[PDB]
Amino acid sequence: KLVPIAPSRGMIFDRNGTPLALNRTIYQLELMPEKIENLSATLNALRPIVDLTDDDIANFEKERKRSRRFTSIAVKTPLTEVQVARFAVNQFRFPGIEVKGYQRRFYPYGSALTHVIGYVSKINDKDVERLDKEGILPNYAATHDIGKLGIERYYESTLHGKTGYEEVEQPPQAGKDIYLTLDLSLQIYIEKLLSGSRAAVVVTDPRTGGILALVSNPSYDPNLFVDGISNKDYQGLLNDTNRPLINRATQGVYPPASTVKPYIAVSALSAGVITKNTSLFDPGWWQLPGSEKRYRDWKKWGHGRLNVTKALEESADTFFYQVAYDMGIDRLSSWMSKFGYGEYTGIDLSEERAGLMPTREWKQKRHKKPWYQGDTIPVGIGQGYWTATPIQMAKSLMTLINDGTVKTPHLLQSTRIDGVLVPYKQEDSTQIGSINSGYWEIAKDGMYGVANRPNGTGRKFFEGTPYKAAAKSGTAQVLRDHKLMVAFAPYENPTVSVAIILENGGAGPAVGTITRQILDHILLGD
Repeated sequence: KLVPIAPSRGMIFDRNGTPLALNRTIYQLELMPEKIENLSATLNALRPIVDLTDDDIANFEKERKRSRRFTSIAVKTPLTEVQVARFAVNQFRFPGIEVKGYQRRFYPYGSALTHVIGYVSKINDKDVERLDKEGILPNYAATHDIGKLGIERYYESTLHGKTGYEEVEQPPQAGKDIYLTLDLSLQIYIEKLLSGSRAAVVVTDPRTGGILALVSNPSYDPNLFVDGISNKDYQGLLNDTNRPLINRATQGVYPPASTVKPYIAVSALSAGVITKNTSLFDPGWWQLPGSEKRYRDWKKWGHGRLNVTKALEESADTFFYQVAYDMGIDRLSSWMSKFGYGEYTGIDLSEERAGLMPTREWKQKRHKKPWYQGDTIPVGIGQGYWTATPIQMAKSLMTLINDGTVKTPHLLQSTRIDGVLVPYKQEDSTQIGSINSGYWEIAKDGMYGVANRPNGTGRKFFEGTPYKAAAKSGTAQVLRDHKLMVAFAPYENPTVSVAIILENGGAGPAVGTITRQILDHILLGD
């Protein structure tokens, strides 16, 4: 005959070389109930040999009715080699009962990497038709599991390798091995700090775009989906009010609020709607000209005299209401698109929403209405129809740090192709405005102020800092208000950028506190 050989799945490692997705061999005891008589007696006989439980027989008896009749049914899963050996010596005693060996994926950190690594799951009747259409079902002839989430799904083609055939040999080519940019230790640390909180955190290296940590809380056990997830437990996750199936980092859609002020600053400067010198007096409110409609600042009696730099430090709203009015939605929108708002970040994950960067054209298409001046003003403080993902908020900061030199956030560090490591190569080569505009530095300076200067909104969190951190807080609403912060350190030569958001305030610890702990942990070597 000419039956097929399963190719072993490529491994996934972090920066260090720590295995994150392994191929383990799983043994189980099987039998075709047709070839067995006194089944109940035979099951009783196996109790002492492989430690067969009443739960093992229950799952068996029930799974035999659901399963097509006259077929080998798992008697006990899994078996330890101890239990396998204990049976092997009694093979003679039990004919029509044998030990089958299967290659299964194993995630040895589970909850820690659920959303980033994802999982492989049992190929069901829908997945077989999917693979037929594409015309590579032949290559999955022997493969029981497929990637359905995160890296496992995104990098399936790479991880799967070439199927083998044997006339009874053409050996199979193993899947190529994946080295990620992710730091396993940092990921666990962040998750520790985030315990109790429904939150998202992206840590990136602004020089590469490589993601050092990507955390959505709460998580789930990726293992369940490997062992063909139980419909009962699946609906248990779908009904959890903390929706842990959502990748908040990439699918969490939030008003970016405070955090957009630096990117609007650069945009207003670059359009000449303001300059370093441009000044304005804030009584604590701003009037839409001609109307009586007053938009308030967070400070009731205002920040007084404001330029960009003071307005960033103190997160003044009045300043940016004015900027938004003068810019107008058309080119305020166009500028924020250049920073990636409304757009897919290009991250190597399939689970991603694009949020909304509002537009005239969008409001006519969507709501069949024109754009009112009152719609432009809240966009000024990132609270309009404006929604963004943490990964988008992470990508725009990296673009600011790199002076409009856009870097694609990504988890792939390198692939082992024929024993050699070929590294990730960024396709994107986009440049925003001019590299030496100086406007970038004005914005970054303002963020230096938020952290370090005595009028900064988050000076309290960055006291006693050997390094100089630049940061920018935000507060969004919908139940409580979401708490945002983006930050980057060493200020002189940034080596780490952070995006963090705690849904509805989080679980107590301040986002600024957690950003400090994370920045210390990385730069001080804990």
